[PDB]
Amino acid sequence: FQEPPFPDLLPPPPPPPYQRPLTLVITLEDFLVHSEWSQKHGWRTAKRPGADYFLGYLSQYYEIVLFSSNYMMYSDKIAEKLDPIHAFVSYNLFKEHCVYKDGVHIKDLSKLNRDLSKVIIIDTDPNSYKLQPENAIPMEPWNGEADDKLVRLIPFLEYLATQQTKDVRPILNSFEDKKNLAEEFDH
Ligand SMILES: [Mg+2]
Repeated sequence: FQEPPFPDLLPPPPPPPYQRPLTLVITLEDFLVHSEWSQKHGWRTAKRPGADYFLGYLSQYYEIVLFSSNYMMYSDKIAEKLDPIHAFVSYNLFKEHCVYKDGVHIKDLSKLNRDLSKVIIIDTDPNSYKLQPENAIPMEPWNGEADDKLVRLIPFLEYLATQQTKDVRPILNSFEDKKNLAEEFDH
């Protein structure tokens, strides 16, 4: 284990040519997986349609940080079905790494030791990015039904990485509602 200082959560990015143009921070529950209890089956957990492709494909443009909103043991339990694909994640973070202020657990992007102009967070609770909403792409919580909402995020995210932009924050502010970002991306 080689890791961060003072008291930044991530070690420094590798130098070019290995550095990715951008850092993508994503949450775990109600985004990649969904867990539920029924009488017929146990506690079962499901992986979203396209999760494997999503992580594998975007890893070529992004340093992918899986920042769970859950404590680590619970996170590990419901993330089990992500095992064969999990190696494409660069770093793992958990609720233990959030900051507590105003009765809210916040993923404070400034503690990531990353240039904030080069960082995107996708999450299902706006409080998780309460300190840096200008970096955020909101998603409504996944309830377990098959969809392709995940994969449809890719063309815009792929666009950002292959377009030399020196800041990602003014571009997200150029949408007048980020909840329809994927299709608003259609001219
Ligand atoms: Mg799948």
